[PDB]
Amino acid sequence: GSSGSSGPKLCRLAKGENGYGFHLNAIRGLPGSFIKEVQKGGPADLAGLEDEDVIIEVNGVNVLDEPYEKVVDRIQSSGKNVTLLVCGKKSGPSSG
Repeated sequence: GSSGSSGPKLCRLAKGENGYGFHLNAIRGLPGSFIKEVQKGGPADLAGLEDEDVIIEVNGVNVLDEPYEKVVDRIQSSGKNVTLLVCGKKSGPSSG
């Protein structure tokens, strides 16, 4: 019948203090960057970002192959607000 399911999530960050609470970490082996050191209550968390989320794009652009210096610069230049497409890990195995 009708096809078309949802995948990733669209979150809009808002620069508040000392920049974005969350940070980036270059992982040797996988492309793009990853979210790490995301404080609870900041712009990232509020938007729904975790320390396992990855940055697929930024401002309507696939920055997967792009290095960590390129992706970061894009988020830094953006200014206060910046968009990022996250898709992948969500949370580890939990009981309750």
